[PDB]
Amino acid sequence: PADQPVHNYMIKRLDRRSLNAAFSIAVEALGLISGENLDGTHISSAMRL
Amino acid sequence: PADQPVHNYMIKRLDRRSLNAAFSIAVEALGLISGENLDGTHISSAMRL
Repeated sequence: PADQPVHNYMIKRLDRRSLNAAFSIAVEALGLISGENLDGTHISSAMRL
Repeated sequence: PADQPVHNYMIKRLDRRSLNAAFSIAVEALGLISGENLDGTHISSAMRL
């Protein structure tokens, strides 16, 4: 006896991943970039840069 | 010689062969196909397609 055509159904699922990357800031840069330690001193501008 | 064996016409006879296939269809299909188990709702006119 012959064979009827066959049909197939299949589901598949994802996988979960991430990518981590740390990035730090010193205690003094937090002052300089913020804007508290800057004042009318040409040195402070250089350190800000 | 003037005899019988002058045959140079061996015979070739046909043989019959065939092919088959199976094409089953479900019971709920032809119901909608022939419009027998059908109603005016948008749903039954979608399953028919």
